[PDB]
Amino acid sequence: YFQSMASSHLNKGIKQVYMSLPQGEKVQAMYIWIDGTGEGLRCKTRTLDSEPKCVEELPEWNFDGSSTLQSEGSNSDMYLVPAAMFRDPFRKDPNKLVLCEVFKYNRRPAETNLRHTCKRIMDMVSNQHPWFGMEQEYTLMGTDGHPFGWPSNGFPGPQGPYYCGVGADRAYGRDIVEAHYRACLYAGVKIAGTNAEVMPAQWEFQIGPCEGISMGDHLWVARFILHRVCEDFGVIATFDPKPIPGNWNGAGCHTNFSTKAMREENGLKYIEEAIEKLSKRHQYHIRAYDPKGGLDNARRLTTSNINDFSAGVANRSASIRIPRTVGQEKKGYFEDRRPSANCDPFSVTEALIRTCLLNETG
Amino acid sequence: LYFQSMASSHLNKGIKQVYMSLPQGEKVQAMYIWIDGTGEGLRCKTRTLDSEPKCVEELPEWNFDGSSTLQSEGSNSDMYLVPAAMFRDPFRKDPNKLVLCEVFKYNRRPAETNLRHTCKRIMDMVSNQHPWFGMEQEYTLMGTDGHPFGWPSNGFPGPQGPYYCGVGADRAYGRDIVEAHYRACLYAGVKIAGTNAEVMPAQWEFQIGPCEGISMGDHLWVARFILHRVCEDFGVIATFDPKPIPGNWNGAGCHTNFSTKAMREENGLKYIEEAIEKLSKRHQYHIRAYDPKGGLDNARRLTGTSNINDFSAGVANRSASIRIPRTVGQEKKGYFEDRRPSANCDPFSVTEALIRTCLLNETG
Amino acid sequence: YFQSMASSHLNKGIKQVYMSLPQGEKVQAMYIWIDGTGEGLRCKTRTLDSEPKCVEELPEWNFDGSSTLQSEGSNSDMYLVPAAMFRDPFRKDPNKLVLCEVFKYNRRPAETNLRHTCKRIMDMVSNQHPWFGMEQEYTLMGDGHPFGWPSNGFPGPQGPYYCGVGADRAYGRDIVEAHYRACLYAGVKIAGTNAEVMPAQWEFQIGPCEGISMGDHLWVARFILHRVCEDFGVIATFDPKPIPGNWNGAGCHTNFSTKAMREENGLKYIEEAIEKLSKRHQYHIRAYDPKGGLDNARRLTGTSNINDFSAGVANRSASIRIPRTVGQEKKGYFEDRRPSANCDPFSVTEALIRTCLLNETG
Amino acid sequence: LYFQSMASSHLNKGIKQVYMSLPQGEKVQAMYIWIDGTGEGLRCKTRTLDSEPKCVEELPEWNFDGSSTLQSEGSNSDMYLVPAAMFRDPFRKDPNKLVLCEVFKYNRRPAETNLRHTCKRIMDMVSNQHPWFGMEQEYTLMGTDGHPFGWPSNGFPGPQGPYYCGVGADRAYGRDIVEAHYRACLYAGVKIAGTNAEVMPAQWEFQIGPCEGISMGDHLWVARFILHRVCEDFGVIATFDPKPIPGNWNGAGCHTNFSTKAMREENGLKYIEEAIEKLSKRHQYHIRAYDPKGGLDNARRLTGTSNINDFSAGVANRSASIRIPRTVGQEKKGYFEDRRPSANCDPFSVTEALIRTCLLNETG
Amino acid sequence: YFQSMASSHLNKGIKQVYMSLPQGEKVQAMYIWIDGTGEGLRCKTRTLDSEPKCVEELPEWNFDGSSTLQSEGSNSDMYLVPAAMFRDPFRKDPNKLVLCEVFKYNRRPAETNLRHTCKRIMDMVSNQHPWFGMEQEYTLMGDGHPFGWPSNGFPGPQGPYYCGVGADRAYGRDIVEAHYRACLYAGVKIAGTNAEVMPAQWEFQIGPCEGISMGDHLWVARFILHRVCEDFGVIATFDPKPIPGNWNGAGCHTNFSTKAMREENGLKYIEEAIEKLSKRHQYHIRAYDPKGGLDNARRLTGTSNINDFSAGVANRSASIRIPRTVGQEKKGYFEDRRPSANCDPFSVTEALIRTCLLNETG
Ligand SMILES: Nc1ncnc2c1ncn2[C@@H]1O[C@H](COP(=O)(O)OP(=O)(O)O)[C@@H](O)[C@H]1O
Ligand SMILES: Nc1ncnc2c1ncn2[C@@H]1O[C@H](COP(=O)(O)OP(=O)(O)O)[C@@H](O)[C@H]1O
Ligand SMILES: Nc1ncnc2c1ncn2[C@@H]1O[C@H](COP(=O)(O)OP(=O)(O)O)[C@@H](O)[C@H]1O
Ligand SMILES: Nc1ncnc2c1ncn2[C@@H]1O[C@H](COP(=O)(O)OP(=O)(O)O)[C@@H](O)[C@H]1O
Ligand SMILES: Nc1ncnc2c1ncn2[C@@H]1O[C@H](COP(=O)(O)OP(=O)(O)O)[C@@H](O)[C@H]1O
Ligand SMILES: [Cl-]
Ligand SMILES: [Cl-]
Ligand SMILES: [Cl-]
Ligand SMILES: [Cl-]
Ligand SMILES: [Cl-]
Ligand SMILES: [Mn+2]
Ligand SMILES: [Mn+2]
Ligand SMILES: [Mn+2]
Ligand SMILES: [Mn+2]
Ligand SMILES: [Mn+2]
Ligand SMILES: [Mn+2]
Ligand SMILES: [Mn+2]
Ligand SMILES: [Mn+2]
Ligand SMILES: [Mn+2]
Ligand SMILES: [Mn+2]
Ligand SMILES: [Mn+2]
Ligand SMILES: [Mn+2]
Ligand SMILES: [Mn+2]
Ligand SMILES: [Mn+2]
Ligand SMILES: [Mn+2]
Ligand SMILES: [Mn+2]
Ligand SMILES: [Mn+2]
Ligand SMILES: [Mn+2]
Ligand SMILES: [Mn+2]
Ligand SMILES: [Mn+2]
Repeated sequence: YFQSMASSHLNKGIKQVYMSLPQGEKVQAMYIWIDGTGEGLRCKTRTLDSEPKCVEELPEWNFDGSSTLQSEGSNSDMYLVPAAMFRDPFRKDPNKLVLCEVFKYNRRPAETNLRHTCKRIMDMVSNQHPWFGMEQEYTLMGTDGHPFGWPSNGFPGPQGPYYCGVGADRAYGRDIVEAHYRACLYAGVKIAGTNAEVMPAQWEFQIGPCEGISMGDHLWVARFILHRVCEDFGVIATFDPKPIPGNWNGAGCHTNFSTKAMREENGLKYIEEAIEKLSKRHQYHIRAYDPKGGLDNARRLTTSNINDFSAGVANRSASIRIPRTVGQEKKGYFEDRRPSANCDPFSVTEALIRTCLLNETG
Repeated sequence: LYFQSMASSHLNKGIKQVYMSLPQGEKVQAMYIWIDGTGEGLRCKTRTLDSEPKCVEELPEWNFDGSSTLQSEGSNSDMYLVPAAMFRDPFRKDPNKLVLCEVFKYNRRPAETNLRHTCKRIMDMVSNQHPWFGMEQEYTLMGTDGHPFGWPSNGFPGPQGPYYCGVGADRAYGRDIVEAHYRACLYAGVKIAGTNAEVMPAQWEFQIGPCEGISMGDHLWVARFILHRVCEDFGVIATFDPKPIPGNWNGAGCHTNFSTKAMREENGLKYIEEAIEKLSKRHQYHIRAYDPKGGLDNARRLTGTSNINDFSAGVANRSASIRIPRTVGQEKKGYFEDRRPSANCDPFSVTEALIRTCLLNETG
Repeated sequence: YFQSMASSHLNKGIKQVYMSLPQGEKVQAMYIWIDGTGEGLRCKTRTLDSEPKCVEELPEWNFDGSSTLQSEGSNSDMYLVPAAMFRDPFRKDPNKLVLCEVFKYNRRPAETNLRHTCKRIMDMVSNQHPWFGMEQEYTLMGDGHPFGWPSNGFPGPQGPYYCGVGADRAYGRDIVEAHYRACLYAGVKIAGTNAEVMPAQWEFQIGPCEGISMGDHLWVARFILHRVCEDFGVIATFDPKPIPGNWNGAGCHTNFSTKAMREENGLKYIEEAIEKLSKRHQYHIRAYDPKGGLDNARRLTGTSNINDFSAGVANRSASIRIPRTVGQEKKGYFEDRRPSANCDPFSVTEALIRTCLLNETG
Repeated sequence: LYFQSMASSHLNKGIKQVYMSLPQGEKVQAMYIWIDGTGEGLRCKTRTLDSEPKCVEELPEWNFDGSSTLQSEGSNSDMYLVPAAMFRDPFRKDPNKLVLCEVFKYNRRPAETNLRHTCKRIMDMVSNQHPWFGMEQEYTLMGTDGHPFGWPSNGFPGPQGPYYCGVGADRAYGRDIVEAHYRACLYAGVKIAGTNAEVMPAQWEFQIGPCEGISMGDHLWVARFILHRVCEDFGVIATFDPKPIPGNWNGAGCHTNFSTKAMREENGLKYIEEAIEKLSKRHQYHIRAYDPKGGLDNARRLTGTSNINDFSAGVANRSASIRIPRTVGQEKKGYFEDRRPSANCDPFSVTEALIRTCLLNETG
Repeated sequence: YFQSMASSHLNKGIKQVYMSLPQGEKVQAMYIWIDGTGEGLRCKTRTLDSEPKCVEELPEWNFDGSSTLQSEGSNSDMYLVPAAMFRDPFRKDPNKLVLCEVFKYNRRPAETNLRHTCKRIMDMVSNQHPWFGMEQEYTLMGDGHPFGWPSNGFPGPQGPYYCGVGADRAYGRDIVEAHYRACLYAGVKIAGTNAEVMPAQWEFQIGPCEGISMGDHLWVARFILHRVCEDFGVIATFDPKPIPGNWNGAGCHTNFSTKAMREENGLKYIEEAIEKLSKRHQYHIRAYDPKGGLDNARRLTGTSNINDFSAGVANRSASIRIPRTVGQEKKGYFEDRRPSANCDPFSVTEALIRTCLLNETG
């Protein structure tokens, strides 16, 4: 598969003229789901008679699973169940985005529905109020399948000046980042921040703190919003953990994590206990942390090493880093730096709970 | 060697504007800004706040990865950001903020390129004398091929003469950047005093001032950030190099105007002339404070518009190290102009040197 | 010197977003003056604490005369004294444009400050209320070939372009429309516009303006035109003969009346003024361009020929024309058709007063 | 105003070469060349002959339309062409010929721009003194937009210095024209003595000489024709304007070297110095003979590389009106150099003036 | 100074038609000399009545030294004395190329005439028959970025380009092939070629050349390279470090033997010569580029470091290398790896003789 240039050269002002027409009483709801790859998002739209006040008043829907690698033509309809509702930043109020769970012909969860089991697990431990903060790293890619703004058939200068950089020779693609940030605020996604990363054309947004199942919900809708923003601009966002081989930064999805007890005074005690637990389960977490069970991360994890578990205060080379502020106040949260940028947050967050809170072993 | 990238400037800017039009809701963006391991480069990142801060004191401390800015090691990387000065964000609009910070190491001591820490102390020592500064930031707009903006491909425009304070498609190159920057600075609350085209084509200038004490450095550094961010939108680069094009093409400085309460009062020329006398004994100390390479950058500029090895002063003399403007000479009160600072100086280093020499009576 | 392409290829939509930010309580004042060439306009901007209500509230300023061929680097400061204030059409209310007179280090007028003596002369005859109306002709230039002309060649022969309409007749009307509106917003007394005979050649009229204000309004109208052309990436030339041969030249025809010429039977005093003009032709030719005649020498071939004085009613071939309506009604004004398009209006208007009203000879 | 046309240079030149390869048979082409009503422009046309002429005397008279060259009226238009000098045609190859002609009016008197007629008579008057001339034709290669060939679009290259006798993609602009012209002139039988790059980028030079008497003008004019025809194939223009680019860019001349039998014999410097003395009394007459506008063209060049109003001479002095080359000074025999002639002079006018002043002892 | 595009877009087929015309009996001689920079080559052409059979039949000539920074306009003539003649590869038989020595108005050598003293030194040791072999490294440049490199960026890291083959490794071989053939036709003693480590970087070797002929052949080989590059519209740079950082620098390594070093057990005299070299390192660094060391200072970081002298067998990190074969066979030559690519060979070869054979000190 290749990028297609034609759409980005369409006249965008014409579109804005149409989008300015007042739409009347009817409401658009764009249903969003995960396909048979476990990585690709799909969407379509229905008109509703009036504005829903919450996710619960959205009707069930369905799609053709024989066109998403999930079912067979002769018995095709698959189920969509509203999970999380947001305001649509592409169409504006009263219009909605709806992230859904997918079920089979028999009402059984689809194989790539990882939210179903994750929600049960989060319910088991809600008394401990688990909070997550995920740092989505990504690379903008241009037309030729080469990173956005890089020289054709070539490389820019060595890494160094791009991290948190400003100027036409440092920051590539800030228009995407700015529009995504604002789109997430309007939607009601819990976007905590942004920065430029170390590889040129590589960028980052943070989603959090989100309690339990809302983590995966917010991150998946944030990813959807990014791809749709990028589409408008004609560029591609990749969550590949090592888009360019060699001495060019990979992309992760660092997962920050705390429990009520970790956040309370001297909760550093419970942080260290959780890290201890994680230290005995490194390979299980590696298999949960990218969609190919570790094969994607093997291209990135030279930052920490893929075979080795480590932990330390302010150590950006360790598997797990305790932020310096957390080490100082003796409470807060810790950072798992192992998740690949293309991980599924429902898989990552469930594994943390199972290892750290439900004391599963193996 | 780093080149610019053309791609970002060819993105559809009307698309960005439609997204920037969405009402953002109750949350507020704060972009923290700081100086990196080179002492010249600016860095930034953004967090979301619960509500609008009413003053810099309400903003939280933060941190960053110093191993990615040439400031710390990867295994012990977190470095501190402590808010110093807050402005309105002209790129995102109210309720959003820009936050210039100081940088501190893992052990809470100031980073090597944190020159505001000692400068603020010095300004506190002399606050009763109310030191005011005005700085004239000269710069050159550069294109995409490392060649000045608007210049012929692989060549030169006509000789210097018509471009200074010039008007027209064949005189003024890049006024769009200038106009946008002036308005971005007024919206932000940066104390922008004025603008002009300079003598080299594609070279411009803005003045920041009069700023009391430590606010000079603050306002200057935020003004430079704004300029980099404006040029970024347009796909051009601003260089503060003191001699971007060798030969008979104008260099770039950061002329620093200065007065105390006593120099501003009637007959304060007496105190202006005393301060200039102290400066004449410390030429070389000021040259080492007046660019990031200790004089090496200015050596390409200060040829004879003063020579780098000779100290001079005179009324209305744009060839001297120090100029007394004619109006100050006539009125027998005001300020004087140090024309020595390189365009790429750090205002914290320049302001502090002037105070140490002229007011704290240091020698050597 | 050549035009630079690049600024016209900057994204003008970006600038407009920045200019839409509310500026607050500070005010920009752009000071404008004439340089050592006597034809070049220079400008720069200062921030003010509040909005001035008339010109006399604005402060004196100064500039580097060593960068404008007016003084030496070692003693470089030159004075700017505000003379006339307008509203700024480029930055809007409350921002101002301010035409200044230039003075030397010793407070004496600069060589190219012709306003100083002109104002004194206008004051000596205030009771006769001289009004002036000036017709500024100019050509829009691209590469410096006229704007819209074939690359390395020529459009069809003159005939259809005068007051013309259509893609094949009117070259550059965008400029003309923007300029007209900018002048109305500024408070410049713009009286009308038209397309002239040479393709890419256009005209605006400033007037009727009393005494010293003619020079002020016309100089500010010229600055407005250069700045408007700048935005569009084109150049305006007031050269009297930009293209040699059988292509129209460019004048600044100067219409002139006193209170007496305007009252009933004022034609008597018009004819009396033209009679005084007939004896002083070479004096006026030397006043009527910055090279003392050598510029007009390229235009005044036949149009009147440079060394020959003539007057007639409705005669567009004469040095002086009395318009048909003025002849019919026996009152009004007459037209001096001799001034080059690059004349200084201070110089032209002073010469008319000295000859026609102060009865000077030699 | 006339511009060049780009279309002809984009035609497929390999196609032309295939046709030019056909053996042409027994018939011969003769291209007649003459000077038009401006005194500067060359014109040509071609006839077919029955066989190859062995000398210019075997070529027939011809004629043309003088109403189309600014020389005669449409109702009585035929004008005469009388062969003066024959060369081999380097554009069509042997057996084909180039024929420089004199122009004569309907009444068989010489055209107003026929300056060879009187010049030939003068040369006959002094043939016993064997006047030899060598002329240094300077010229500038111009592009397609009236701007010098290779120069940046709407701009200037780096300052003069490296381009004189220069080598490299960033020094030598247009050497293809030069190399082709040199070979075209040798094939033709034009007495080409040498070439060099000049001080302005895109400016070159060739020498024609030593030519006795009237052959100087002949060989020079045919060399210029060859140069125009070569540049035409390549799509560039050669200008003989004495100052194509105003300011600190080199002008173009046609330095005229000159000797008689007596100046060439041992101790002939004595006769060189006598001739230079006669020239010093007639500076203004020679300036009026030395460009087609009587001095007006050279006024843009001769600024001070001699001033137009002052006569000077010196050994090895490239700032003087007349230079005695060092080798001539040393050897006490040879020639001297008149550096005054404009690149656009007519060699018939220059050579004749030198003879009239130096040998026929005319005054005024 | 910038390259000019236009000449490379001229129709080169047109030129070849003209160069195919039989020239007749006259002969072109192109005289070549070194200018006031000590690095720039200058040339011009005279017609001769017949073909010279050796250099001594060619006449003296002269040039304008005021246009080459060697003399003043009012006394401008400088002498050219033919030194070495070659066949002209650009114009063919019977046409010649002629390297000259330059002299002042008073017959004394020009400041940048280093051949004069070098020849005298070579004559003092003719019986020892010094041979030299020089390895000229250079980079092909476009806009001045290296030729074939990405616009505003960088090719992949060094490794595959050395002695490389393929569109993705060898940049500019057309030049190298044409140059090699032109040198063989000329009679220049070209010994070989290769692609070097930096992409667009190449090398030719001239030698073994006895005494003064080394400087002559290498200077003529450099002129041939500049003229060949000119045809192709590219530029050759002998700068020692054209691209900063981790991109190969450029030397002119100088191999050196006397008759004694070449006979059996000559290694003894090699080692003896290197010993004399070890005491005079700074002398040679000052001889070994035109800025007396300041150019080599950009290259001699580590390659040897500028202030440190070292020698070893097969050591490409040393100042002096004794090749492996020379060590094995106990006879031959040694390599001085210190000379910058922009050295004057007259200067280098003279220094070797003075130090190693005339036993000079200080
Ligand atoms: N108590 C907490 N529990 C879980 N996550 C948290 C907590 N406090 C903050 N976070 C989240 O941690 C994340 C930190 O991301 P970031 O600022 O990129 O840190 P760094 O770059 O230092 O790793 C943010 O998403 C934030 O919302
Ligand atoms: N009393 C003062 N002390 C310090 N600075 C001052 C004082 N008065 C004015 N200034 C500042 O001096 C600067 C003058 O800059 P500019 O107008 O570029 O002057 P010039 O170009 O004539 O050197 C402005 O920033 C202004 O705010
Ligand atoms: N009484 C008057 N005194 C001076 N100028 C006048 C008077 N009445 C009109 N004018 C001016 O004369 C000018 C006429 O210009 P225009 O319409 O171009 O005339 P035309 O093209 O017929 O010569 C206008 O500027 C107008 O304001
Ligand atoms: N005895 C002579 N009489 C006339 N001309 C001569 C004589 N000897 C040489 N010449 C000519 O003088 C010209 C010298 O031109 P050139 O080499 O450009 O000299 P420079 O550039 O030093 O002025 C050549 O045309 C040459 O043929
Ligand atoms: N006896 C010798 N004396 C001087 N130079 C020699 C001798 N033998 C060979 N050479 C020269 O030494 C040079 C070796 O260059 P090259 O093949 O590039 O070597 P390397 O790449 O191994 O250093 C060639 O110019 C060759 O002619
Ligand atoms: Cl849809
Ligand atoms: Cl950010
Ligand atoms: Cl301004
Ligand atoms: Cl023909
Ligand atoms: Cl040549
Ligand atoms: Mn982060
Ligand atoms: Mn990150
Ligand atoms: Mn990182
Ligand atoms: Mn992190
Ligand atoms: Mn200033
Ligand atoms: Mn300035
Ligand atoms: Mn200045
Ligand atoms: Mn200043
Ligand atoms: Mn009119
Ligand atoms: Mn008109
Ligand atoms: Mn008209
Ligand atoms: Mn009129
Ligand atoms: Mn010459
Ligand atoms: Mn010459
Ligand atoms: Mn010359
Ligand atoms: Mn000459
Ligand atoms: Mn080698
Ligand atoms: Mn090598
Ligand atoms: Mn090597
Ligand atoms: Mn080697």
